[PDB]
Formats: sequence, C-alpha cells, structure tokens
Amino acid sequence: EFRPLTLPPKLSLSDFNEFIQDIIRIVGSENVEVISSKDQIVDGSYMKPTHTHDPHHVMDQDYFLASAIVAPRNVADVQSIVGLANKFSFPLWPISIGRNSGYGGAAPRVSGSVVLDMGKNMNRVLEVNVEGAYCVVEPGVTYHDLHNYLEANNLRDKLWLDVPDLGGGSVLGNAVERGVGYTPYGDHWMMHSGMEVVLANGELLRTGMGALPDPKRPETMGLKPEDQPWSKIAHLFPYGFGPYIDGLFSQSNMGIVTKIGIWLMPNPRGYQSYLITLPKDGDLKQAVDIIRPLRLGMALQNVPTIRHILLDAAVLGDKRSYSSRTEPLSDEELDKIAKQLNLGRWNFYGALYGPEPIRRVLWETIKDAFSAIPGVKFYFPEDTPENSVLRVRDKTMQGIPTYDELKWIDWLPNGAHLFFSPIAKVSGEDAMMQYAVTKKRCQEAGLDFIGTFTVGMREMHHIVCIVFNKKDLIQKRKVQWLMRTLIDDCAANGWGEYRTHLAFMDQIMETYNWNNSSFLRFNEVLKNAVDPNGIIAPGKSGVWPSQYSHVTWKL
Amino acid sequence: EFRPLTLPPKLSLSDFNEFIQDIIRIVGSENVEVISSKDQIVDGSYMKPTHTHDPHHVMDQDYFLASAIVAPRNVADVQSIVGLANKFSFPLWPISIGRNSGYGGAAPRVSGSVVLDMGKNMNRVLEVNVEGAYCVVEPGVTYHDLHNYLEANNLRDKLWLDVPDLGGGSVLGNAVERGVGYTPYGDHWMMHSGMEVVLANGELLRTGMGALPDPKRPETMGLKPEDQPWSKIAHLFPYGFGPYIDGLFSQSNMGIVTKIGIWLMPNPRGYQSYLITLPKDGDLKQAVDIIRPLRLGMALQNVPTIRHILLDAAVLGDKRSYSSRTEPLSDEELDKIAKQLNLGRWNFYGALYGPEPIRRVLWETIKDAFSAIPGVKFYFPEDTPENSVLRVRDKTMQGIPTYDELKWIDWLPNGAHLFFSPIAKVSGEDAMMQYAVTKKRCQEAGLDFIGTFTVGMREMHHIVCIVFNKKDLIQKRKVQWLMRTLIDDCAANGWGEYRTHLAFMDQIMETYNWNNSSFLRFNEVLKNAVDPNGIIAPGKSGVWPSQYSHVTWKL
Amino acid sequence: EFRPLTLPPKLSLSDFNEFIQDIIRIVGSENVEVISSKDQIVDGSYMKPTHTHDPHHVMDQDYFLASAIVAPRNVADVQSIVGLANKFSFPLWPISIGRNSGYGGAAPRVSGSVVLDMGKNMNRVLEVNVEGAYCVVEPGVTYHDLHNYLEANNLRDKLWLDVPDLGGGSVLGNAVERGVGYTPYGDHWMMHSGMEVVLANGELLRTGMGALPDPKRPETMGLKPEDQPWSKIAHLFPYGFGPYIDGLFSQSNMGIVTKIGIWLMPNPRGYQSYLITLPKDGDLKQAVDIIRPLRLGMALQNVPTIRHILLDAAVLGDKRSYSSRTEPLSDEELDKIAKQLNLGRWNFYGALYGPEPIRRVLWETIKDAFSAIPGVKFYFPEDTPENSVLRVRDKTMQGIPTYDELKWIDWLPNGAHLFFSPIAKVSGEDAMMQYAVTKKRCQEAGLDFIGTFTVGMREMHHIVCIVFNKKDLIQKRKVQWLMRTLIDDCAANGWGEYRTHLAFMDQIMETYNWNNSSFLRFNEVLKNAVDPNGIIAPGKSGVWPSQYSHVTWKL
Ligand SMILES: *Cc1cc2c(cc1C)nc1c(=O)[nH]c(=O)nc-1n2C[C@H](O)[C@H](O)[C@H](O)COP(=O)(O)OP(=O)(O)OC[C@H]1O[C@@H](n2cnc3c(N)ncnc32)[C@H](O)[C@@H]1O
Ligand SMILES: *Cc1cc2c(cc1C)nc1c(=O)[nH]c(=O)nc-1n2C[C@H](O)[C@H](O)[C@H](O)COP(=O)(O)OP(=O)(O)OC[C@H]1O[C@@H](n2cnc3c(N)ncnc32)[C@H](O)[C@@H]1O
Ligand SMILES: *Cc1cc2c(cc1C)nc1c(=O)[nH]c(=O)nc-1n2C[C@H](O)[C@H](O)[C@H](O)COP(=O)(O)OP(=O)(O)OC[C@H]1O[C@@H](n2cnc3c(N)ncnc32)[C@H](O)[C@@H]1O
Ligand SMILES: CCCCCCCc1ccc(O)cc1
Ligand SMILES: CCCCCCCc1ccc(O)cc1
Ligand SMILES: [Cl-]
Ligand SMILES: [Cl-]
Ligand SMILES: [Cl-]
Repeated sequence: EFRPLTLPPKLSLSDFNEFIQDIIRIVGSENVEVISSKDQIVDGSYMKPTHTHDPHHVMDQDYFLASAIVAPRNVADVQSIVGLANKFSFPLWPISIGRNSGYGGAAPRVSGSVVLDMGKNMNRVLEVNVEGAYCVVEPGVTYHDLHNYLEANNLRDKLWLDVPDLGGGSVLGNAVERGVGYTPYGDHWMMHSGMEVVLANGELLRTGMGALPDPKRPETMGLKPEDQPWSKIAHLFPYGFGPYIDGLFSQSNMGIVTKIGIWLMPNPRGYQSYLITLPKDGDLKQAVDIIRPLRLGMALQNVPTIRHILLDAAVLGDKRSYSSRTEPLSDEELDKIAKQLNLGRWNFYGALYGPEPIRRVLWETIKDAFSAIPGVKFYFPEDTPENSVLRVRDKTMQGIPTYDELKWIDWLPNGAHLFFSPIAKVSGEDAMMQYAVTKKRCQEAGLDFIGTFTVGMREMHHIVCIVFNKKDLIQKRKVQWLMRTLIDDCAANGWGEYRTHLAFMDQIMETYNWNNSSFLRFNEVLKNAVDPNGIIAPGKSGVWPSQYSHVTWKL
Repeated sequence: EFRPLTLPPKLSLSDFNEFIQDIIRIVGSENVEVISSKDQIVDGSYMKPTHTHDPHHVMDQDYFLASAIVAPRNVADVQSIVGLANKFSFPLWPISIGRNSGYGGAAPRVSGSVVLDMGKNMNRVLEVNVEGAYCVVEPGVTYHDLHNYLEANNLRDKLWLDVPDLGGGSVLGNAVERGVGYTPYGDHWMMHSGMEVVLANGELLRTGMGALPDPKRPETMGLKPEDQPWSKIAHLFPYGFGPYIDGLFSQSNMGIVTKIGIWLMPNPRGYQSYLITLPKDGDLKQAVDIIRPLRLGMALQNVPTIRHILLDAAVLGDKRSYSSRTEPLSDEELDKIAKQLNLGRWNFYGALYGPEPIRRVLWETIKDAFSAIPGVKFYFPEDTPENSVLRVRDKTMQGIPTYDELKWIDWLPNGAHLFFSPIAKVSGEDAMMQYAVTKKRCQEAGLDFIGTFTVGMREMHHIVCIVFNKKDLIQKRKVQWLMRTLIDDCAANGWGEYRTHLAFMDQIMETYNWNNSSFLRFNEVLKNAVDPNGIIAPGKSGVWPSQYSHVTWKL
Repeated sequence: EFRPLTLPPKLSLSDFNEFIQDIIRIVGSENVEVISSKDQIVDGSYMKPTHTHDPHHVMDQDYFLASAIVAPRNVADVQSIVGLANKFSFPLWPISIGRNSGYGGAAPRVSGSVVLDMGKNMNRVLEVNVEGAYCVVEPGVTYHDLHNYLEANNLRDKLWLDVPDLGGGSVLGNAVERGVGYTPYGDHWMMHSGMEVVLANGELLRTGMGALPDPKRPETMGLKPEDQPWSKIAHLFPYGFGPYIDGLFSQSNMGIVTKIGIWLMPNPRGYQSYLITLPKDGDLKQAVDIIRPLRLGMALQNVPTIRHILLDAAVLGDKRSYSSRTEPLSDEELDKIAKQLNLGRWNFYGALYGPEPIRRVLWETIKDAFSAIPGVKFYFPEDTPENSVLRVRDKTMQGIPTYDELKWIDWLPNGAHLFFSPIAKVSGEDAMMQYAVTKKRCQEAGLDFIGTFTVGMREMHHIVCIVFNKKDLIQKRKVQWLMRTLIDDCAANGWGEYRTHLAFMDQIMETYNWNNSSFLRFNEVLKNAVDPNGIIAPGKSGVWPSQYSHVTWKL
C-alpha cells in the first residue's frame, strides 16, 4: 500500500513503503492492511472488533491509530517482521484479540505503528491434558473457543475453564494483562506455566521448565523450534531454575508472546451460585468486614464480587428506561429501583464448589455470617426472575462464557466504557472511603457512579465503570478530567491502579514514584538492554525506549 | 518542486527534492514555494515584502537567497519541519515578517536555506488583558494589526501600543531583535514576559513563569501543548525561578519563537508632543549634555530623539528637489534648507505624558533647561505646517503607526537603506566625536551624512542611515567599504553596534573579542550543545555551528 | 588539614587531602579552613555569619555543611581552584557574603563541598561614576560598605543606593539572586550592566558591552585580563550584540561571578516617606485594587509594601511581650495590638520622590485614592512615635541601610527565619485568596501568620515569614511540613515562588514542569555542556549535573 493516514515518528513515506512492501511479500497481501482513509476508521462492535484504533475513545477518535495491520501466518513471520522492524526502527504493537476495550482496544500508544494481529492466524488450541489439568494456547484462542473445544471433545465434564465476564477475550491476552476471572482459578496470571516469546532480536525463548528440552525421538526430528514439543514438566511447574523471568512479560514491552500454558480446574463435583442482597448503601462497610475473614479462612472459594445496584440494572436496562432525568440519580431513586428489581443497594454474588457436605457446611457459615446485617436476604438462582443477573453469573462462576454483560455499556446513548481500577484493602473502612471519593468526583462530572468490587484474598480490585456517550465532546473532556482527578486523589490516599487505558499509562506510572521513580528507571534499563531500537510497543505501561524523548512522548 | 536556483552546502538535488517533497505533503503546496528562476528574485516594496532575499542588497542581489519558502500552518508543522531538517541537515532561517530591511530583509545568511515564514499562518492576537496591561502574540501580528485590534475592540482608550517608526514590522520579530520604540515603553525587549519556542530537537518550551502550568480544569482537557493556556502569572513576571534563559533567545539561533508576552502602557491621561530646534551644527554637544540629567532625572519620559536636518528633509523631499548637485551637500547648503524648512541643523523631538500639572511642570524644566542654547525655538505640533515631521511623530510618540517615514528612503533614485548603528554615551563630547568620525567617512564615500540619536537612559543608539542607489555597482562597493571602515574606526574608539545586516555580522562579532573571543567561544558551545546539526539559522550574529568551517563561512 | 567531618560524594580522604594540600599552597593557610569537629558548627549572628552551614536550619543542623572553606585572594586563584576542582571532581559552592539566611545561609546543597568565600579578599569598590550614574563591585562589598564609600567620598549628595532591608548583604550576591529593594531602583537584577565571571573551565568572560575591549593605551599594557579596564559603554548598556547571556548567570550554577556593574539613582531632589493604615483585615482586597492602577500609572514611584500587623509588631516586640499564649493569636488579639500600636490590621508604607510640585500632586492622588477605604489614616514619619517602623523605612526608602529589622526574627525564642515566597497578581481577589491559603496552613502548624507584599509593576512578591524556634525538633518538622504543603497548594492555584531555601529547590523546580519538565531538561543540557564535571554548585535551583543521580540527589 501507498500512504497511511499518519506515520511513525521520524520516518519517510518512502521508507514506510519499502517496509510495507517487504511485509506484503512475506505474509502476502491478504495479511497486510494499510490505513489510507477515514472510511477505514470504523468503531466496530464487541462481536467484530476494530483493529485500527480505540473504539471507546475518550480522546479524539483518530488520536491513537495504526499505519497498517499485519497478521503473521506463524512464528517464523513474526521473527521476520521483527527483523524488518529493526532495519527501519518501525514500531510494533502486538495484540491477540483486540478485545481490550475500556483500556484502549487495539490502538497503539504511539500512532502510525504497525499493529501485529497475532490472533488471526495463530488461532490454535495446541493441547489439552487431563492428567496435568492444563492446556496450551496461541494468541488466537478466545474463551468461547476453548470452551467449545472442551465441549466438542466431551472434556467439559473433566475440566472447567475460568472466565472473565464477556467471553470474547483472548485467553492469553487477558492473562499477560493479569486480568481477573470468577472461579477459584480467577487469578489468570497466577495460573499460567511455561511461555514462549519472540525477543526484540527475533530469537525464540521458552521459559520456566519450557527451557528444559524434550528429548529427541525419531518422530520429532527436523522440527523447527517453534513447532518442537515442550518437555513433560514445562506446564506443570512454573519456576524452572535460576531467575524467574515470566513477570517481565506481563503488562510490558519486553517481548511478543506466542503460546502459553494455562491451568484448568478439575470439575469440582458440586456447584451452586448464590446471592445476598445488602439493603442499605452503608452496609458496604460491614459487608466487607464480614468477608475479610471468610476469604482468608477459605469459606468463600472463588472470586466473589460486590455489585453496585446500577450495574445490575444497567444490564437490565437503559438509564432512559428508568428516568427522563439527565443527571446522576439520587439516593432516593436508587433505593426505588432496587425495590423494583428485588436487589439491595449492594449485591454480593459468589459461589460454592464441592460435594454437598462441604457445600452445606460452608453455606451455613456464610449465611450465618452475613445475618448480622439487618435486612439481608439470600437468593439461589432458581429463586429469581428468568432475566436476573444472578442467572447469568451462575454460568460465569462455572466457566460458561456469555455476553449478556455488554448490555450495561448501553446505559447512556452511545455507549463507551472506561475503567478506573484502584486496589483496595479487604476493609469496610478503606472500601468505604474509596467509594466515597470515587463517587463525589463522578457526581462532579455529572456521571452516575457504577462499579463492582472483585474480592481477592488480601485485596479487592475496585472497578469503576465510566460509561459515557462517545459523541458528546464535552462529556469526554469531563471524563478525561474525571480520570485524571481520581488518579491523583487515590494516589494521595495510598491507592494504586492495576491497569489502565493508553491515555493514562504515563500518569499512572508516575504514581509509582517511590525513591525518585526508581522503579521506572530500573525498567527502562531493562527495556533498552533488551530492545536497543525500541521496536516493541514503546510507551506500554509508560516504559519508553531511549529514542522517544520523554518530553515529546509523555502525556 | 524540482530545482532551486542555489542550494544548501553539502546537499544533493536528489535530497532537496525528497526533503521538499515531504514538506509539501505536510503544509500542502499552497504553503511551500521553490525558487527556480530569476523572475522570482523580485525586490518588493515595504508594503509587500519579498521573502526570497535582501531588498536593500549592498551585495549582489542574488547573493543571499532561499532554496525555498515554507509557511508552517501552526506549531505542530514547525516541530515537524524541524525534524525533517535534522534528517537532511538542511538549514532553516525563521522570520515572522520579512520587514527587517536595512538589516538584510528576509534573506538568510547561508544561501539555499529554507525560509520559514512564521508569519503567514500564525497571525493571531492571542490575548489582550486590561488588568495585566499586556497582550500575547504570534509571529504574524504587525504593529498596525495590534493597533487595529485594540481599536476594533474599543480598547485603545485603555491601553496604548509602543511603536518603532514604520508600523509594518512584526511585534515579536522586532522584540527578539531588541528594536527601539518611541513611548516610555520604547525598549521592546525589556517589555516582554513569557515566551514559547521550538528547540532544535523540536521540543516545546515555555519560559519564565511560562513554565508553571495552568491547573487543569475540565474545559482545558486534551489540548495539545501549543494550544494550552498560560498560568496567571506568566505574563506578569519575567523571571520565573532558576536561570533566566530568555536572553538566549534574542538576536540568536538558539531556537524558533512561537508566541510572546508583551506589555502595554495604560493610557497616561495626558499628552503633548513638542519640538526644539537647535540652530547650529555644534549645538549637538551642549544639547546632549543638557539632556543627560533630564533623562536620568525622569524629566524626559519617553525615548526622545535628536534628528539630523537631512533626515527631516528627506521625508519632506528628494535630494533632487533641493540641489542638482551630485555630491554631499555643504554646511552652507545645509544651513539653507533648515531656513527653508524652519528646522534647526539638529532637531529634538520628544514628549510629555501625564495629567496637566505634571506636564506643565516638566515642560517648564525642559524649556528652561534647553534655553541656555542660544537661538533655540520651541514648537508644538499645532505651531507647524501640516506636513511637518512633528505632526507625524506626534502619532508615533503615542503608539499610532504610520508609514510617512519611508519617504526618506527616497533621497537618492533607487532607494535602499543600510543602517550603521554604534552605541554612544549620553555625552556631548562622545556624541560629537562619533558624529565627526561617521561624517568624514561618509564624505569619503561621496554620500550625504544622515542619522538620528535615540536616547536611552544611560546611552544613545546613533543610527547612521546609509541611503544609496541600489543599482550603481560602484556606489555599492563604496558603501561596503564605508561600512567596513566605520566598524573598525568606532571599534578603535570604544564604540560597539547593537545590530547589523547579514554582510557584517561576522565582522561585528569580531569586535567583541575581549580575552581572545571568549564571548563567541562560549556561545558556540551553547550553540552546538543545543543544535548538534546546526539546523537553525547558522551564521546569525556570527555564531557558526561546528559543521560550517569558519574559513569557508566567515566574511 | 586532615579529616573533614563529612565529604563530597565519591571521594577518598586520601584525595581530599591532596586536593586541600594544594589549595593551601596556593591561597596559603590563612585562607583555607577545614571542618574537623562539632565545635566548628557554630550558628553565628547576622553580624558575623557562619560560613559552614545553615544558621536557620529547618533541617538537621549538620545536614548541609562544608568539607572546608577557601577564600581566593583574587581572580587568578579562583581560576586555579577551579582547575584543581576539575582534577578531583570536587564540588564548589561559591558565595560572596554568606548572608542569604532564610534561604539556607552559606550552606551548600551537596555536603562536603568546598565553599568559596568570594567575599573575604575580593572586597573592593572598583568604581563609582557620576556621569554614568553607576559603580562597579566585587563580591566583597556589602550595602553598608558602598553607602560608606559614597559618604566618605561625599558622593551621597550625587547618587543614592537602593537597598533591601538588612543592609549587610552582598550587593552582587543579592543581585544575581534577583533580590528586591525599596527605591525606584528596587529591581536589583534589572539594574545591572556588564558582568565578569569564571567558567567551569576557568576561562574569563566579560558580558554585554563588557566584551568590547577598551583600546590599548601605554598605561594599560601588560595588565592581566582580570585587572584590565572595561570599555566606556560596558556599564551603560546591557545588551551588547548577539545573544544576551546574563540571565544564565542569575540563580544558577553556570559560573562564578567576579565583578558586576550596577546602576545608581541620581539624587531625586525631593523625598517624603508616608504611611497609610488600613483598619480591617479584609481591607487588603480593596487596597490592592486601588493600588493596581496607581502602580501602572506611575503614581506610586518606588517598590511600596503592604505590611501585616504582626510584622511591624515583631520589630516592636517579642510574642511574649504581648501574650503568654503559646498558639496563634486570634483576630481579636490582632485587632487589639494594632490599637495599642496605632497601626492598621494592614499597613501600606511607600514614598514620593521629586521636586515639591510633583510630590504634592502625587500625594493628592494617592491620598484621594486610598480614601474610599473607610477609616484609612495617613501618617508622615514625623507624625509618629520615635521607634515606629515608619521612622525606619524612611531611611530604607532612601538608600540608608539599617538592621533594626532583624528584631522581628525575635518573635519566638530561638529565632530562625524561613521565607515562603509565591508571586501574586496585583489584584484584591488573587491577593486575598493567597493570603487565606497561606494563613490556614500556618494555623494548622501552630504558627502565627506573618508577611509583607512587595509591589512590583504587574505583580507582587508575597513574602511569608516563617519564624520558628530553631531548637524544637517537632516545630521544625511541622515547618517542613508547612513549606511542603504550601508549595503544592499555591502550585495547584497558579502560584509560583521566585526563590527558596536549599531544602526545597528540588520541589520548587518540579512545579515548573509544563510540557514534561521541558524547562529543567533544557537547563541541564546547558549545564552539562558548560561544566562537564559538575564542579560548580550542583543542585542549585534543582539543576543537577549528569554525575549526580536524580534518585540519590533529589529531595
Ligand atoms: C467492556 C468490558 C470489558 C471487560 C469486562 C466487562 C466489560 C463489559 N470484564 C472483564 C473482566 O471481567 N476481566 C478482564 O480482565 N477484563 C474485562 N474487560 C476488559 C477486556 O474486555 C478484557 O480484559 C479482555 O480480555 C481484553 O482484551 P483481549 O483479551 O482480547 O486482549 P488484547 O485485545 O489482545 O490486548 C492485550 C494487550 O496485552 C498486550 N498483548 C496482547 N497480546 C500480546 C502478545 N501476543 N504479546 C505481547 N503483548 C501482548 C498488548 O499490549 C495489548 O494491549
Ligand atoms: C527602512 C526602515 C527600517 C526601520 C526603521 C525605519 C525605516 C525607514 N525604523 C525602525 C525603528 O524605529 N526601530 C526598529 O527596531 N527598526 C526599524 N527599522 C528596521 C525594521 O524595519 C524593523 O526593525 C522591523 O521591525 C524589522 O522587521 P520585522 O519586525 O518584520 O522582523 P523580521 O523580518 O521577522 O526579521 C526578524 C529577524 O529576527 C529573527 N526572527 C524573527 N522571527 C523569529 C522567530 N519566530 N524565531 C526566531 N528568530 C526569529 C530572524 O533572525 C530575523 O532575521
Ligand atoms: C533575615 C532577613 C533576610 C532578608 C530580609 C530581611 C530579613 C530579616 N530582607 C531581604 C530583602 O528585603 N531583600 C532580599 O533580597 N533579601 C532579604 N533577605 C534575605 C537575605 O538576607 C538577602 O537576600 C541577602 O542579600 C542574601 O545574602 P547575600 O547577599 O550575602 O548572598 P550570599 O550569602 O553571597 O548568597 C548568594 C547566593 O547566590 C549565589 N552566589 C553568590 N555569590 C556568587 C558568585 N560570586 N558567583 C556565583 N554565584 C554566587 C550562591 O548560590 C549563593 O547561594
Ligand atoms: C462484577 C461483574 C464484572 C463485570 C465487568 C468487570 C469489568 C472489569 C473487569 C476486570 C477489569 O480488570 C476491569 C474491568
Ligand atoms: C528618528 C526617527 C527614526 C526613523 C528611522 C529609525 C531607523 C532605525 C531605527 C532603529 C534601528 O535599530 C535602526 C534604525
Ligand atoms: Cl471481558
Ligand atoms: Cl520599522
Ligand atoms: Cl537583607
């Protein structure tokens, strides 16, 4: 192709063309795709995501967007594309799914970068092992896919998949990002073992036990490395020997991941989702406290989550379908809708897994425990309307993917998500302060507060869901203002964020400045040591290669 | 475009083309302009200046001239043009107006440079603030423009503009040059506060308080830096904190200026221009002495100026309209014309600003003071013919722009100005010696001496106006000879020059050689430290980047 | 000497000794002085300042302190000391007086640095010129000194000195710092012309017209450069030709200054100080507004200043002599003391200079103007008690040095000053907000608010005077907390600070971060370009040489 709408910094159109020309020769035209005009800038749908830019853009739509897209056919092309990238110093921005909405979608930090669609061609479920209770996968496999493969293979009775909400995401893409899931295997990054990745220099590298080579049998001779089998222990024990490098690969530009080992929970032989509606707003506090011990003590098995009232309603309906009002709904109105929906001003969904005797016993403790809360009310999925959010999470908390959840994106007219996600202690006091701070700022911006706590063992990921209409330019600015403000406030009160969208990786990395940004400095050292040319995703997580001046690039 | 008439040193036509090609893609054809042929080399008019070379060329017309011209649309293009310039090592030569005639006009020091017309597109009066009594401006705003904007806005009653003579110049272009003006705010460079400029590396930089960022309001979110607002104090206090760098930006190649804060005098509530004709030639001496104390003591408010007789006549008429003679007019003839015109052999114009009581009082002191001079005669504008130079300066000394002054350029046939401008003490003895030295050399060259002293607090800028016919090649050589000689003589008697034309920046910088050119050496260090590639205006003020050999370049 | 109490980073005692040994050989033992023990750490008196560390230490007393001190005998030694410093990479920290208390005194940013006492030996008033109305000076001359020299020479009738409060400071030390003064020549940095300084490489450099060499007469032959005379125009016109570098020398580590030209106001031939007491606290607001126009309009000639009630009382007496109370005095109590002292809750001191007719006229306007304020009352110095602060400023506003002002340092027991100094618009609204913010934080810290506005043309330097007892460790921490907090708040509201103490140069430079700290980055580039080894005052104004890691050094 000829002329991209925008281009990588410090590069001639004459260069873009030779570069793209060569890629087309490698992956063939079917694979490459240049961004020549506005008609190409379409904001897709979750079902068919756009790989050119951010769908949920708080910023200008055409702000972050690719010079082109390229789907490598397999590892070898990746290695090759990598080498050309080095010759031209062209920036790459890898992605498996493009599903990362509310975090910038497929858009690259630095505009005019070539986006690698790792997913298109490397789509394969490489293995599923019952005894090891794990499977291996390429960037292409979405959760639904895996679920089907288990089901096609009748393996679903043998092993369950853990899943985030919307089931479309890339299993590994979500895992390198350290995304949350609902079953006991909810910590995605925790559950991996052995990875494979292309270095900036294009050299291959397996990790952990991935490194101990499978002995040579006559059948495996001649295989290219990428195609060679892993050793028996690779997917069973993560540590290997010597330094444990895997972390360098999460939320960072250190390299491109090509495959990855992920554990799978053996069917527990028991299950029952449940719900507990908390009547009042302030009940959030005692609730969290009651939970703290139940979590550490293992009463609560999976990653339970406290959901705000609006979140369950948003799934049930549009803001319009409840109030003609154009501003944040009052506490009164909030009390009203819960009455209409049979939910609490806060609602704790979670689950029990195991044989009946364990289940019965835990159920008791849990019910007995939450009773101290005046007005609590316990429902089972059966005990509820056939549309209820509980009837949906019941599948989620058992590895069944769904998409009923996107409906909440629809609260306003032109739906667009944007997640603020600070971390918070498993304390009623801390969780109450955080909620109040996030709420007031939301009110200041004219938006309805909406969110859900996801309970980890010693912490909770507070997920503020900023929905906003993607066409009001003013609203967007307010939103930007909103995010920027919240970040600073939570910072000023000990709260961090575990992930964010492109427009704020820079700001967020600065909050991590203990001892003079020592953490960021150590990274860049690693960064430059590993990728001299800054070819791979510069700016991801705020890490910049020496080539990009922090003055011109930061933001 | 294809082939420039001349080109930058060390560069292939193949390179010029790729470079220009890319610029055309950025600013679009309307903006770029290549110098392909002689028909392009037109010497304009003050009213419509030529951006390709020196209009008043003492040197060969086609000596200093551009390879092309380019008008950036806004800051972003400047940053971009800058980056390409670095890739090719192509020299830039920025300009806002092109109005700098008598100092080489729009012509670049090194030929084949691309000239940046900063003025065309960045034409905006960014702000006018009554309480701060200042305004902000882009390179595009000429004095007339500002005056109109104040007038359109009815603000003229609230704040007055200070102005040099011909009102066409760029307000900032004149200010970075440290040009003189007539009201109390006559020191242009003195009156600025906060600037913005593009470094050779293309990074943006505000200065002084310009650096303290305006807090983030929801309305200002997302704005590109160049478009972001300045903090409240930026334009009110020049110093900021730490080193005061602004000076690196005056009369130098350190960077490109994009906007600048300039003060504005609040309407004084009183005004009356005046004149005092000195009868004899030698009266210059006592006059200067009488003034010295009146300046320090604040009797004389604005920048008054002693004008030679010929200067006022030149405005009134052509040398032809007074004498068929082809050589410098005799003292006798000079005495004659003043009699015809009612002026002295020297004439002191100046002004009073304030309420009547202050005005009356100062007027007394001033009149009483100048009386010691036998034959002095005091006129008010009213007291004079309706063409008188005084009726003109009356507007000048009150911020009203005009253009009546160019008429003096017309003394000879093909008018061309060339300013010699040494500095001189506020002393009758020193001012008399300087005048005599400049005069004799003028006579040696066959030219009529013409000039005006502009009185600063502790010094006077002696401005010799070399008019000469731009077509006599011989006259030109004499002129060159004239300048070269004067520079050395005044040097040999402690006199410096505050500014000059391209053909003598080198010579002039050498006069500043105390301690082995230590001053020049310190600059080049800064120069190279800041612009490794010497992309920005090399040779301006004699400062050369390490790339240009002093042997090949000096002159 | 043998072993310093502390030492420069990255240096062996073996090296310190060879280094010091050599210096002793150059300047001779009388000149050098090593800091071996605690008995050396004495906190002096303003009258006899300590050159080893900070007298007013908010931080630990022995925190910032020298490895030794050295008084160069003259320029040549400076050049020499400089060269050795480069051989060892030993850090220097120059000072003329050591008088900079409330800004860290003589203490260096980086501990174990050698402190250059520029003042001891280079003590000379090099020149006083009546016609040019300026004089020249070495680091050694304090204001009192100059005043005496004018007086000894009977020149006091011919020219007045401008002066800050306490008359002990170095005339140039205060000027490079850009300190404030009271007469019309109150802007110290503004009033200079021509400087001389030693580069990090030890090469000499005159600036401005300083560069144009004085022609060679037989009498001046053979003179070393440092001893050579300046050209006639050097001290009369600051700009010179080409870049105006002087600013690189204010508040920065770019070089050591050895001499400097300073203007002197010709005796005005008229004078009368005055006072106007504002009754209420809130009257600050209308007062500022009434002043704004009087400043721009030139009604108010010199730098007038609005003084808080406590400030005038502190000079009159100890907090003890007014209230046994141990906490901030109430608005009621404040109203009381003013009644006792005959002052307003705010008090505007200022002056008139000129012949009677101008004086009378201005006086009218000023009185008439301030009348709108209910209860205002106008006193002349005569009209007041023989101890009144007005009887003191009357000398200050006429160039007479004094020291009556230190008495205010005595409000608490162990007096120690610490200045917070944000800049503020000449607006009642802006000045009121700033005052309120600074006050509340002061109350939070248990300290009495105390301060004075110093009125510039378009701005006011708000000077918060933090007095605190130098022995309460707790109070100190509160103070540190106080400063840190105020800086951030004023930042968050557009307010900057024009100067500060060592412990906060780093924080203050960070407020200046527009566009990603672009301003700081440009400086360090200049810094390293000019002093490769970071030998000169690293850390001054937060500028660090490449050798000092920002992680280890910042603070
Ligand atoms: C709209 C929404 C989003 C959402 C959610 C609910 C709704 C209504 N619930 C989520 C949940 O419960 N848990 C969770 O982790 N995320 C949830 N989201 C957000 C989002 O939909 C998911 O996180 C989703 O998994 C993200 O998209 P996907 O998984 O497809 O990831 P991607 O588009 O490929 O982006 C991945 C990023 O990581 C880096 N990356 C990706 N692949 C590679 C490879 N091969 N090598 C190196 N780096 C890689 C990139 O930096 C990319 O930005
Ligand atoms: C013919 C004449 C000229 C004249 C005058 C009277 C007559 C009859 N009276 C003047 C006066 O009273 N005071 C004065 O300062 N100049 C007077 N002149 C000379 C001239 O007309 C004016 O000085 C005029 O202001 C100069 O032209 P202009 O103001 O348009 O400046 P320019 O053409 O842009 O050239 C500016 C130079 O400075 C540098 N420059 C300019 N812009 C930038 C930016 N943005 N960034 C960096 N550097 C910049 C260039 O080096 C350029 O050469
Ligand atoms: C306690 C106090 C202080 C004070 C004041 C009232 C009171 C009660 N009133 C002041 C005023 O009205 N205006 C003002 O500017 N300052 C006032 N102060 C503070 C202080 O007393 C004065 O500012 C005083 O002038 C500062 O001390 P001094 O003038 O002696 O300066 P120094 O001790 O030499 O420190 C100078 C700093 O600048 C750099 N420096 C100094 N000399 C050089 C040389 N030769 N070369 C390079 N840099 C130099 C150093 O960085 C040093 O820190
Ligand atoms: C409580 C049900 C969850 C639905 C939406 C979860 C949104 C979400 C999940 C994980 C993230 O890292 C960021 C955001
Ligand atoms: C006395 C009236 C002035 C008209 C012409 C002034 C010419 C001039 C002004 C400023 C310069 O820096 C150089 C030249
Ligand atoms: Cl998802
Ligand atoms: Cl002009
Ligand atoms: Cl002082």
